Order: sequence, then C-alpha cells, then structure tokens
Amino acid sequence: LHDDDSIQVIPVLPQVMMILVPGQTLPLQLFHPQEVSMVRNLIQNDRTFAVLAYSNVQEREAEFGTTAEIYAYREEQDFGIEIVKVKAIGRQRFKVLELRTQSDGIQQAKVQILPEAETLMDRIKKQLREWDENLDSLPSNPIDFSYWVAANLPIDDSLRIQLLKIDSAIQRLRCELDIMNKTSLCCKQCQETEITTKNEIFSLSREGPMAAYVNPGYVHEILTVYKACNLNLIGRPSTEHSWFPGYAWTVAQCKICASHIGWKFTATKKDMSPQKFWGLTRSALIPT
Ligand SMILES: [Zn+2]
Repeated sequence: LHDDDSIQVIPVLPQVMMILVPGQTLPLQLFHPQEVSMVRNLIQNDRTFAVLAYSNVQEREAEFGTTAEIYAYREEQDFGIEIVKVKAIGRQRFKVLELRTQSDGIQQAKVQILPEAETLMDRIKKQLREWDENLDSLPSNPIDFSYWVAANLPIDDSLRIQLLKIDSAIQRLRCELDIMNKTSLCCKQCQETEITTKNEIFSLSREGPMAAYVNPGYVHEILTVYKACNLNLIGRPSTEHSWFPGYAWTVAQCKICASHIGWKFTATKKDMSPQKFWGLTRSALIPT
C-alpha cells in the first residue's frame, strides 16, 4: 500500500463522477478500447486507479479523492466489441496536487496520500438501530466505521466530500453523528415531494444500506428502503437482470414530475423475508 504523504501518479478514468471512500466498492463496465487497455496494464501494475471527488463535474474540478484497487477482472466479447467488467475497492484517500492529460488521452493525476471516541461510535450505532433493527458485519475499528458510515448513508455529494477532507477518525465520527440527527428525503427536481424517511432504510446485505450497480455503463447508487411514498410504479415486474437475485423489479416514478426515483422490488417466492422493498437512486433524491 502507498505510503503516507507520498506522491505518485495514478490513472483517472474520465467517466467516473462518483465520490468513492476507502472501502467502498465500485462496479465498472468499460466499452472504450483505450480504457480497456489501461485496466489490463493496471492489472499487472498494482491495480490502482484514482476516483476523484468532483466538486463541479462540468469543469471536472476535484480537490481530493480516494484510491481504488481492482479485485475482480472478467473479459467478454459482445456485439463485436471487447468489453471489460471490473470491481475495485476504495483503499486510501488522497489530495489532488496536480492533474494533466498526456498525449495518448490518458488522464493521470499526481496526488498525495493522506495519512490514516469508542462511545461516540456506540451512540452513533444506537441511532442507526432506531431506524432499523438488524443483527456483526459493522466494523470494529473506529477508522473503518467512519468510512462505512460515510458510504452507507443518504448524503448529499457536497457533504460526501466534506467527510473525505477530515483526516481524523474521531472527527469523521463526530461530524457524521451530527448529520444523522439533522429526517426524510425528497424528489430532486420537485424539492416538494417527500418520498421516504430514515426510519425506512434497511440492509438486505452486509453493505446493504447503500450499494452500487452498473447500468446493464452508468453506475447507480441504490438505497434500500422498506416503504416509499408519492411514487407511481410503471408497468409490471420484470425478472431481467434483477440487481437483487430472486426479486423482480418495476420502475418507480414521481407522481408530480415523472422523474425516475428508482425501482420497486417484489419477491418471486413468498419465502423471502423482505417481501416488499424499494430501490431508490441517489442521483434523483435531495435530502431536506
Ligand atoms: Zn418529482
């Protein structure tokens, strides 16, 4: 692993506008010949690329980000194209010192690794159990716990970065608890439609609270909630490439503005425990 305060050059996939956190999984599917070639060499060259926390995506302005290390690589060939699907985990946060694009179009970023309250954890843990009671997979260390919380939380991207700037685990834990106290989400374009609340979130899996899935190119972050409001389902369930196995999906849509706020999931077998659960896209929701 890269040393603290070091300065190295790490590739930037120009498509990603997600804000990754150390320990946050990123699913990627690459169709472009260049991006594919970059990952292949990178697979031999430490499998480490850069995920920037863009402030203004239009200008592509990010002051910091986190490193992502590839752990899965599978190659396919569809419609005459060579495609690559890779999975990578956040490893180390960094601060952007420089970023210039080489002649080949390969965007590289030179960055500096940023160096690495028990009752505050537990009190924060009690606040999470109030919204949903579950069985632990939650981490023991305070460092890891601050990151998992930052990833699995309905956070605005503005505040998502603000917790990456914090270099103290105890400070991350303290700032994160203040937000959980600060209640419900809403439709972005509307800003009036109230969709769900913190009491509805739950975890189908260990990383259940929030996780990411690829567009069968686009990468969505989907919040799992038990019930929802003010959203119309459209059509009938389909079992095609259900992001959650054994469930069928139907597109949800805002009643007022018709923005696609997510999907509604339904068990193909009565045996499954969360019979009714909703997947909601983070990009379509703004916290109140
Ligand atoms: Zn709306």
